Amino acid sequence: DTLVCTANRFEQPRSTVLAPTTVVTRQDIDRWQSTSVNDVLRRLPGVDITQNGGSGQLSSIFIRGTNASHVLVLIDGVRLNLAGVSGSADLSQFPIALVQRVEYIRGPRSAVYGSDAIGGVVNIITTRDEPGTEISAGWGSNSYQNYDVSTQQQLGDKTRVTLLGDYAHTHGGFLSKTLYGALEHNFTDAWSGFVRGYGYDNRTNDTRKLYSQSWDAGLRYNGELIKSQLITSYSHSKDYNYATLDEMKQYTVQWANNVIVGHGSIGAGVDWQKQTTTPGTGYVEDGYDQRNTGIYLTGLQQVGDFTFEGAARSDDNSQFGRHGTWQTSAGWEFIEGYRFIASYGTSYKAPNLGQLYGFYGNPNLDPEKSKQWEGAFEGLTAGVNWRISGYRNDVSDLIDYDDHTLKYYNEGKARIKGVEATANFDTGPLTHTVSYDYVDARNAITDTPLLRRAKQQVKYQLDWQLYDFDWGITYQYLGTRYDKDYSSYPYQTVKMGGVSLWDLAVAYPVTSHLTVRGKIANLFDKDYETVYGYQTAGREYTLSGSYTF
Ligand SMILES: CCCCCCCCOCCOCCOCCOCCO
Ligand SMILES: CCCCCCCCOCCOCCOCCOCCO
Ligand SMILES: CCCCCCCCOCCOCCOCCOCCO
Ligand SMILES: CCCCCCCCOCCOCCOCCOCCO
Ligand SMILES: CCCCCCCCOCCOCCOCCOCCO
Ligand SMILES: CCCCCCCCOCCOCCOCCOCCO
Ligand SMILES: CCCCCCCCOCCOCCOCCOCCO
Ligand SMILES: *SCC1=CC(C)(C)N(O)C1(C)C
Ligand SMILES: [Mg+2]
Ligand SMILES: [Mg+2]
Ligand SMILES: [Mg+2]
Ligand SMILES: [Mg+2]
Repeated sequence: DTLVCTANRFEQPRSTVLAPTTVVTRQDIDRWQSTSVNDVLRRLPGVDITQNGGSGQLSSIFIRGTNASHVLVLIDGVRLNLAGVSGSADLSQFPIALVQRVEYIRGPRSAVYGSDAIGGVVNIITTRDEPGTEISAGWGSNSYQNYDVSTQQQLGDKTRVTLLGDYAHTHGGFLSKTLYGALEHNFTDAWSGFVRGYGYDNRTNDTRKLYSQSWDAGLRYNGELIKSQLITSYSHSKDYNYATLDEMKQYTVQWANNVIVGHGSIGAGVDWQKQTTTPGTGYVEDGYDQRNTGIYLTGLQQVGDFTFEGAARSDDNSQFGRHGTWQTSAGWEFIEGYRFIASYGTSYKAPNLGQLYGFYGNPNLDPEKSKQWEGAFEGLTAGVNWRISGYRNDVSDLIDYDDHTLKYYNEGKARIKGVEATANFDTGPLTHTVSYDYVDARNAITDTPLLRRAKQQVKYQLDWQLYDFDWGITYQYLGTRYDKDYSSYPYQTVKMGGVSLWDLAVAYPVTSHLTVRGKIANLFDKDYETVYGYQTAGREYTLSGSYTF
């Protein structure tokens, strides 16, 4: 419903963000009965998730054809820690119980957040405003079991505590336990503070043990015209496979300001980040200490039928030095309800620890660089909200291994051309939400398709209510995809064919406190893989409930 904060770090109406923008709320996730973050994300425009099996296995996110490491995943506005040792976001381990909102903005945004924000940004928000206590649970195929307790209460005027415990367990598997607490205090009606803690202990079967904890603390000012935020953040994760141990601590501090001016806004902040890893983390001998500080400017202005939006950033990285990025967007509502939008942006990706200092390291690498153009038409027609975008993304200085000298070097190039189309509309009691993605992602030097990516995807959601039963059908076509066959050397490129997949979900309020839900995932039990060799789930049944007071 209308607001985002992820585009410039502060609240604005979505109609005011010129980049394509998806919002997923807790209500959606409960209806969809998602038992992981991937299942939430896989439903959205330009998202191509591949996974080495069912839930908990290593996964990669390809937003609009870009590399796994070319999406910025934020947790409550701060770069996901799990992402820091390898330089590529993998959310298979992150607990769905913590996801209260997802804001997903496509197109570049390094001009606000710095490194990784190339294909787009996915911000997972863990805060809810929803007082009262809840107990939920579920049971499903592969002996899935879930138990969950949460409460949000007032501790008098001005203060609130939120607490959550979640236990999720499956067999052949993947066990996950999660604890979250938060305190929110309002000093005046304009001034706020918060302290927020959470941690999860996961186990995945070769046997993996991931633990992570995050602590965030901040001050906010929310005036009639001025807005300010000061947030400090600390993450500690530890990742065992067995005796290999990857450990990282990530510290972040960021001060941002924004003022309403005219019909629009101007903003600015400063951003600092430190990452220390343990000796032997990322198959690198020594422990490292990496630092980054960035300063940026945002702006938004509406003049008559035109909207202009922009951001500009400079980052100083302890390893590669200085890199600047920028982006600008103009939109023209040429007739009421219809709008052309043109965007241009630059973005980048920092080298990772392995590329820099691993056995094959090159300590002098520069960032990977993206330039993107996009053009869109959006409209409201006869009750249909729609949008169609075409984009071009030239990526250069890709960090590639050279076999001859056994070192990483900047040299590869990629060209992505894509089309995004979306629509939502109702027909009597039925709500339809539909998207189509075309992605022609290639190596620009050799002109061959990049690997692991569906060239086409079609995604359709159908929701309705009949007798207090709330039903959701979800359909997805996963198009043809090229991959390597690793069972035989030299590794040949294989073609994986298109697949249709259907899910069926329902919910019923037994009483005003008690809702029961059931789901059949992959209803037609289709055999398929998103990584060659790795078998996905098959038809699965889940059954759950929630008791509120
Ligand atoms: C390739 C050319 C690069 C040129 C960069 C120019 C930067 C823009 O300068 C003009 C800024 O003017 C608009 C300011 O926006 C702030 C919004 O508030 C203004 C209220 O109407
Ligand atoms: C006082 C300037 C505040 C905004 C600067 C951030 C945007 C930097 O890139 C913009 C350069 O491209 C041309 C911009 O012209 C249109 C105005 O940009 C929208 C901000 O109102
Ligand atoms: C606040 C808005 C900032 C927008 C600025 C974007 C415009 C960038 O234009 C200059 C790009 O840099 C050119 C570098 O110089 C040419 C490279 O060749 C020199 C050899 O070292
Ligand atoms: C108030 C913060 C505004 C600072 C952000 C501006 C950075 C935008 O950089 C755009 C990239 O421009 C390319 C050229 O940058 C190279 C630096 O040149 C320095 C000496 O020429
Ligand atoms: C790719 C962008 C193309 C957008 C095409 C839209 C062109 C004009 O849109 C329709 C103009 O409005 C007519 C709407 O239908 C008649 C309703 O008239 C008002 C009701 O009294
Ligand atoms: C203005 C909205 C974009 C329209 C997209 C669909 C129309 C296709 O028209 C011709 C396509 O030309 C072939 C190239 O297709 C992929 C290009 O994607 C856009 C990047 O340049
Ligand atoms: C879609 C092209 C014509 C103008 C926009 C119509 C509204 C689109 O919304 C529905 C999107 O549904 C998927 C349609 O897929 C066909 C369009 O693909 C463009 C291929 O170049
Ligand atoms: S979208 C920015 C955002 C994330 C969260 C920390 C939940 N917030 O307080 C803001 C609005 C800074
Ligand atoms: Mg077990
Ligand atoms: Mg058991
Ligand atoms: Mg250099
Ligand atoms: Mg009652």
